[PDB]
Amino acid sequence: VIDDFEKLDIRTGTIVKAEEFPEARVPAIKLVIDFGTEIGIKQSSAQITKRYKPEGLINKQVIAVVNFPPRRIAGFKSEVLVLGGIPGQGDVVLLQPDQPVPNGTKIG
Amino acid sequence: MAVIDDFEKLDIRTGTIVKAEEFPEARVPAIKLVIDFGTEIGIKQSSAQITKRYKPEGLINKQVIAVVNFPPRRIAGFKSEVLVLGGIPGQGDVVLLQPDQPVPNGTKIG
Repeated sequence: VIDDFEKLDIRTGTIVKAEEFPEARVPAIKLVIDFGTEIGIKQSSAQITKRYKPEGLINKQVIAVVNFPPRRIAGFKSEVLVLGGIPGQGDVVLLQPDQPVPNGTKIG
Repeated sequence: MAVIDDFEKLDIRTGTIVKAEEFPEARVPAIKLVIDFGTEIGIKQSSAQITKRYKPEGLINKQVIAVVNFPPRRIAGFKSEVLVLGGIPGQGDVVLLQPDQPVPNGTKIG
């Protein structure tokens, strides 16, 4: 199962913009995330409306799989899969590092 | 695509550190962890290379994130049954992942 894990590119990023996605059928927040200079500035549509509001996400470090294939949600290109614990259906508790790390830090 | 299927093979969960001990005997210094992953998975052991930033007394009751279906690895006489995840910002350095809010032990990551 090591090689399954090593194929993934799991990285830290900081949210720099967040917006409710009212055009979407399933409630979501559009995220712009700084993954540092090399991975770059990336987008994500995240179903995190239960616990979070846009203003409270700005400047938050998050953990994402950055080598997933992208997917367009009602016009919006979602490039990165932001990870969370799922305590219940439609519930997400975002993962974070327990203290600040540089954007684009590799998870292992 | 293959990357999706590889991720879907992983069983990533939250658990609480209930025991912690310094592990200087390991090839790279480590801390031995005993983690409660809830009723189904139960109690699991892990060795983590986290001596730079953490001390055992400060790890007790901490929620961590681990791949629980990682096969066991054996380090200096000690059976590490799960892979505890952290950011690796530098040589020898680890920053532990955590949920940003408390969740039940065994909560699945996705």
